[PDB]
Amino acid sequence: GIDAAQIVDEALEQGITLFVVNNRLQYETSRDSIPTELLNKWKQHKQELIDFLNQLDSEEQTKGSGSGSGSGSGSLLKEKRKHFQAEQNSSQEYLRGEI
Repeated sequence: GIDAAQIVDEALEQGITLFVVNNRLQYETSRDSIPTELLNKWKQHKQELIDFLNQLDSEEQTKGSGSGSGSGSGSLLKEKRKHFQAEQNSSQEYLRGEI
């Protein structure tokens, strides 16, 4: 089939950072976008990564991915408030997704 470690290896060489977080696969990178080459396979083998990587996170019982996803519940009011008062562009080209 395919090894999760191999799919992740390809991500890092492409400059994309994906791993299992909260039982889901997610990617992050600000370069050009995501090359369909790996992306096409990622969605197609999403479960393969979540299944193997889930195990990998448990083998270490530490480290691995963890940050982000802090807030989730929300509405446009979040945007409307920063529209009223804010500063900086704060990472204006970061494209992310969930495999």
